[PDB]
Amino acid sequence: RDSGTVWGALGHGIDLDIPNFQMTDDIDEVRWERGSTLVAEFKRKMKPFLKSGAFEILANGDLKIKNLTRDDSGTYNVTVYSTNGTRILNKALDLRILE
Ligand SMILES: [Ca+2]
Repeated sequence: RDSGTVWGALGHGIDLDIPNFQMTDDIDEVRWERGSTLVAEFKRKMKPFLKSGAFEILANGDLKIKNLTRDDSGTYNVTVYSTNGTRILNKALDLRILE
């Protein structure tokens, strides 16, 4: 029920902040999924998945957008997993991009 909302502008930056989360050693897999597509998935076993240069996984397991766009407007979902491969934190935020 407590997802979250954010306001941004197309063509401008924006960082998707995960509520109550800390990308520390305890965190092994941080996936940034949106709808039926991937945006940025970081796995302790290196070899992550960056949708494109338009994104950058911050040091705190955050999402750094280069230039907002239509496809960027919507609800984002983060699934944080531990080193043991278990579910840690599952969040959902609302990223509204003003055109
Ligand atoms: Ca952040």
